Amino acid sequence: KVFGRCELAAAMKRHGLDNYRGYSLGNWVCAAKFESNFNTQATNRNTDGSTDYGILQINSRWWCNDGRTPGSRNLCNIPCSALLSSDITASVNCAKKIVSDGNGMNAWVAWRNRCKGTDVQAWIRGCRL
Ligand SMILES: [Cl-]
Ligand SMILES: [Cl-]
Ligand SMILES: [Cl-]
Ligand SMILES: [Cl-]
Ligand code: NA
Ligand code: NA
Ligand code: NA
Ligand code: NA
Ligand code: NA
Ligand code: NA
Ligand code: NA
Ligand code: NA
Repeated sequence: KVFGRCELAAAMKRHGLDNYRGYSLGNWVCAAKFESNFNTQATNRNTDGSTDYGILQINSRWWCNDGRTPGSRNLCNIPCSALLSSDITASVNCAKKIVSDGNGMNAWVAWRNRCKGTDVQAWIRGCRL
């Protein structure tokens, strides 16, 4: 599923991401934008052999099981395929664990490089939330 901007903001809010660990909803939408362009089916292979899955490009090195990432963990206790669903629940629940891991949203390199310090509120501007 490719979400609309305000559509995703609404879903993220409904699943409790809005201000989760102090990160406003706009931070989350911005991260999703640059990670997956709002496409739940987005996958990308990493140089180390791990793969990133879903709207927030969650990495199989730590967070999910895909059966093909040697020496990895599955800290979210989910198959990486769950992160590709039209229903964002699994992505949100996993992202809450990731953002709690110590480095906050810096876990998402793209958030650091493209969202951090910017006017993230622009990402939810105009949305009925
Ligand atoms: Cl957009
Ligand atoms: Cl915001
Ligand atoms: Cl594996
Ligand atoms: Cl933080
Ligand atoms: Na699509
Ligand atoms: Na914070
Ligand atoms: Na993609
Ligand atoms: Na894909
Ligand atoms: Na992989
Ligand atoms: Na994801
Ligand atoms: Na997803
Ligand atoms: Na695994």
